[PDB]
Amino acid sequence: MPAEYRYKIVMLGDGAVGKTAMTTRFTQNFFDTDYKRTIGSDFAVKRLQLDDINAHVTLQIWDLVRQGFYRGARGGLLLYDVTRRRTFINIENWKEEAFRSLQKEIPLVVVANKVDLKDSRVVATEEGEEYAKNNSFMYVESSALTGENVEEAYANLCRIMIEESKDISEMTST
Amino acid sequence: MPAEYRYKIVMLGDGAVGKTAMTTRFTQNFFDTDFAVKRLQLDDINAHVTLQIWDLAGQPRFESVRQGFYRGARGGLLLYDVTRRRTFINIENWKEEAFRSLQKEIPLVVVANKVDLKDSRVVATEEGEEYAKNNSFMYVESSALTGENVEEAYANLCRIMIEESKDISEM
Ligand SMILES: Nc1nc2c(ncn2[C@@H]2O[C@H](COP(=O)(O)OP(=O)(O)O)[C@@H](O)[C@H]2O)c(=O)[nH]1
Ligand SMILES: Nc1nc2c(ncn2[C@@H]2O[C@H](COP(=O)(O)OP(=O)(O)O)[C@@H](O)[C@H]2O)c(=O)[nH]1
Ligand SMILES: [Mg+2]
Ligand SMILES: [Mg+2]
Repeated sequence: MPAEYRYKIVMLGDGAVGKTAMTTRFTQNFFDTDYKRTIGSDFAVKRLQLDDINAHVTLQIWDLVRQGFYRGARGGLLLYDVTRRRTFINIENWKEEAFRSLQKEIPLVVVANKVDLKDSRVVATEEGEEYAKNNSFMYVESSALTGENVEEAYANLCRIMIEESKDISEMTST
Repeated sequence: MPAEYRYKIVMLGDGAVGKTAMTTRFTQNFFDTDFAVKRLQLDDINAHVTLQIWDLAGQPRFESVRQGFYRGARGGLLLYDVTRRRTFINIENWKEEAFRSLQKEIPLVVVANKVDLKDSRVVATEEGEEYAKNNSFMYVESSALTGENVEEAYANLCRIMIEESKDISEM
């Protein structure tokens, strides 16, 4: 039987960067320009199997008060829109907000979203890689529209959170 | 006021992976087959750093909690020898000894050392990248012998520790 893990994660980033679209792509495996997100739902749920380690993860994916939004989160995706430089500048403010609300660091994966929009891209790959490296975060280029690397971003975060759970088990078992 | 930081870091990994050689290349700019202090500047952010670089003498066995060695550490380099698979298998055990001893996670940079030994290499780049990614660690391929990426490994660790210091100040 697989090992079982459960985590709440948060989607972070400025408005219109694709937080809802990425969550819909991951949980419902489609994209719709006219998707209507409803106010009557704090989070989506995904159950994910990781073959490499025979582990099953149940995720609650929260997407925008602030205190309740962050409370209990064990990880997050930190998104920007590669076509809008202001959304990239603001990822640091989102990281700081999350860490201040939780009073601890949690793992974040930096997600450069909308990479399918090649002709209007303004934030270069190397800029995002550098920001992530400076914070020891992983970096993923994604498109909710095409699906490119969307599952990969969430799976990467899941593996990090599992390794942290294991670390904590060892610390409590000395 | 100009930003000054001081960190204790640990060099981790099995015997003969190159912990001393990497530190000697970094602090003294040489390699010879026969704690340490470093001052460095991260000029991109105009940050001055003082490092105290600790490493274990000999080849000690793993301990549930290792007294003294880890106390006060804020980061480390986790080294293996790309020509010896056992040293790669053991990096997880060193990571856990540090975390058990500190009762917290600290940032580690995974360092695949001795990459100059191309014909004898047995641990592939992708294997190290995967291990690092699973823990949200950065990954560097280095050689104390040539000097390749030695400065970069320590500099990246310093920047991570600085960002964590700033996180703590914000929190
Ligand atoms: N081309 C493209 N459009 C996207 C992508 N992700 C989101 N969008 C569009 O960008 C707009 C904002 O997305 P939304 O999910 O509402 O962003 P949120 O405000 O961060 O939740 C919508 O028109 C989406 O259809 C993407 O990867 N590629
Ligand atoms: N070819 C090569 N040899 C190395 C390198 N780093 C260390 N060595 C050699 O490997 C042996 C062990 O290195 P040492 O610094 O004593 O490892 P430690 O036990 O981890 O401190 C010594 O003979 C070093 O000269 C490297 O990058 N390339
Ligand atoms: Mg939305
Ligand atoms: Mg030594």
